Amino acid sequence: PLRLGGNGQLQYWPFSSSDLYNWKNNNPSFSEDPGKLTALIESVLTTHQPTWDDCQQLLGTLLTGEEKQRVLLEARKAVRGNDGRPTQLPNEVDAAFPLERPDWDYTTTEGRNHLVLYRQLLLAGLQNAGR
Amino acid sequence: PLRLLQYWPFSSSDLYNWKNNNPSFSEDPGKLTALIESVLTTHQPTWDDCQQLLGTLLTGEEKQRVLLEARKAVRGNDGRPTQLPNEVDAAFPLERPDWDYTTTEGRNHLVLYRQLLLAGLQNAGR
Amino acid sequence: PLRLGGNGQLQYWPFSSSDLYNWKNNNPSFSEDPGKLTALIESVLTTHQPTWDDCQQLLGTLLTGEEKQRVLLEARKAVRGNDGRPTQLPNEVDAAFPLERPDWDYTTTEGRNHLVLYRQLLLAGLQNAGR
Amino acid sequence: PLRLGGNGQLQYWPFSSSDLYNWKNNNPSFSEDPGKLTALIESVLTTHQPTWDDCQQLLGTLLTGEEKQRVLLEARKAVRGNDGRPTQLPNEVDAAFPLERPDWDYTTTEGRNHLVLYRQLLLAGLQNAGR
Amino acid sequence: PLRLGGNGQLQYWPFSSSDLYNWKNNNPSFSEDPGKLTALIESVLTTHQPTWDDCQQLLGTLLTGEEKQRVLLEARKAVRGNDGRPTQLPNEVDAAFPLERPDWDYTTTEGRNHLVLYRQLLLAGLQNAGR
Amino acid sequence: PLRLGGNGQLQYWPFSSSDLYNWKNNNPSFSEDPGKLTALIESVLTTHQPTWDDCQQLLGTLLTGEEKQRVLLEARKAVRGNDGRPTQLPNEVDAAFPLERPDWDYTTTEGRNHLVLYRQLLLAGLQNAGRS
Repeated sequence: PLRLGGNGQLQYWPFSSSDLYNWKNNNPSFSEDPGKLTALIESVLTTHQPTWDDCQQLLGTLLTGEEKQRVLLEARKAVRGNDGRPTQLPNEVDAAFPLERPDWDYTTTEGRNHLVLYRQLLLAGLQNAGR
Repeated sequence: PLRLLQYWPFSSSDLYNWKNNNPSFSEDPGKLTALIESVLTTHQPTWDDCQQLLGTLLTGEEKQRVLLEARKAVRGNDGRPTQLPNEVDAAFPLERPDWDYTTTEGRNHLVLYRQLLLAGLQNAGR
Repeated sequence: PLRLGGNGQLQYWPFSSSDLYNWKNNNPSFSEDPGKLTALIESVLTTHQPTWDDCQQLLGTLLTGEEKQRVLLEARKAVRGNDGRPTQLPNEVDAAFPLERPDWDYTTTEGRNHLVLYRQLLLAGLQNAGR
Repeated sequence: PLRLGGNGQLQYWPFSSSDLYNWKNNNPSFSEDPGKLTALIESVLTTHQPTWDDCQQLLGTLLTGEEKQRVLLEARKAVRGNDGRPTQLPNEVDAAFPLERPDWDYTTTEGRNHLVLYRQLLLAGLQNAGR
Repeated sequence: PLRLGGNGQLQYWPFSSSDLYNWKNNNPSFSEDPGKLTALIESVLTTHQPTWDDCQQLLGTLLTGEEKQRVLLEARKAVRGNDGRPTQLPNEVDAAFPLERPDWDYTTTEGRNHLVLYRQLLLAGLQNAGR
Repeated sequence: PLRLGGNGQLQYWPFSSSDLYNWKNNNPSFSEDPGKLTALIESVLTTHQPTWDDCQQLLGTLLTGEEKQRVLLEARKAVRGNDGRPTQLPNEVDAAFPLERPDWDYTTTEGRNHLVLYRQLLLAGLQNAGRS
């Protein structure tokens, strides 16, 4: 998670495991009730302001391996180009929703915006994967 | 949660203890209502915090009623009731507002949001 | 709860839900044996230095609404006039022990003193409803 | 508890109920075997640097009322005067081991000395009541 | 664990035993499903930025003795020279993946770089011991 | 435990009982498998930078008094004098490995070094108590 510390600089702290496992146990799977976990992951995408890595923990914990692969397939299928329009160009798809840890520096506008896009794209991945 | 002015998300232990230690809102709306009401003051929740409070302690049916009721308690600046759609949406949005908790305008928007949500919890346990 | 920080300014933090239910689960109900939960609350009224709102949660969690109602009544019964006598003067009973949230400012002399009196009064109320 | 804050001033924070209840639940009762809770209390008295209130909380949670009174009586019996001898002068007994909340001030030397003394006596108390 | 502190220097805090035991209990062992613990350790290695000692705790808790020595062997079989190629030169292997506490200072490029490298080699180890 | 706060100076916080009871319940006793608990204690010794008191709590919680006795003798049995050699001169043994709470200020240099030393002897003690 990211938040402001008592100096107005963003500050990282990892998820506590308690929260992640609570979230798991107190909800049905993704397949039995996909909009339950989606509602939750979605709220958390804002409240906890998670990084790329934070998202991998969220996803890895709350989803089965192939629940997760669908989610990413779909997040990636939803990428848009500069032009506002869909793109499936491999390099733009990877730049918006990379599968391997990117180098987004969360203290710059570029990294923060990349993160904003990432979560939006993840969310759309969960929504599409569900329906 | 907010406190003096700093943000921190709810602990999930706290949201599930609250669920586990009370009955459903339908069995006993005055229970969860007194809890939420209090948490509205003590944890100074943001719109998203409110979403997790409601989403965790209410079934979808109940949340939707509560929300419907909060929205039909909305009032203009003269104190009189209103359902002009942009008046409602400004006071109790269903989608994420851009309220800034460091200012007057956002702080006020949040105090109003909590009041209405409570209005909505009261009127939906009847 | 209230306390001075790592650099000293009297600050606020909510009760942790764990503390409120641990207190509930390790003692008998108020009725069963009132001395336990009175002895407990007494302590917490000092170590945690609760706000008015903190006290509501405290009583809401540990007491049945019936019991709470008794206690609020006795806390009111115990309010004294400048003359040191019982006073049921409706406004007198409410300056000292408001049933509805007062805007006592904890960062100032009158608030902190209202707080003090509230807790004494509350403790008075707990014992009395035990007697 | 008390500890050395960043500003170099001692800083108060309440016990966590999970600490106290864990202490109770992982040890036999004082009457059933007094070394165990004595050794625990003795340690906690230094690591957590408890105020007078905190000790009330400790002793309250971990001992029955009738074990507490035995321990508090023994602690008083262990009071000593400026001449190194027992003293049962009540003003002397009550200055070293009060039964009613004192206003020792942990930010000052003499408050700090009183707290050191109180803690030593409380131990003496627990030790002799066990023997 | 380490993270960027309010002062702009890194800052250390040890693992909560809850995170480690929760990580143990909500997964298959390394042998049952080596890829599931690997994905977890890999993530934690980024999110928690563990020191050398941290990893010793991570590994000790999450793996048997057998599994740990296999991972430690492979981690050491993946060390590279200053030319980018494999090396079995003891001084180079030890320097990159020591079996005993180094003194890497994370307040310097030299120490941070050794932490990055050590983590990378540990991951390579898990992945290779796992296959 | 001791660590630097994000303000940057060496601050104290007590062990939480959860870690202590979790360390106890997820390992065997010292007598059944002294390696596991020694490995844990050794680790915690560096990660938690325990004060002298922290150590007593640590040892007391995880070891029987009998075990703790053994460990403390062996630790004392391993003190070294200022030349770098085994000393059993009682003033030197009590300076390095005090059986009674010593007057060590973790915000001072000599305080910190006394701890570093104390912890190393403590480990020698667990190890050596271990073997037997």
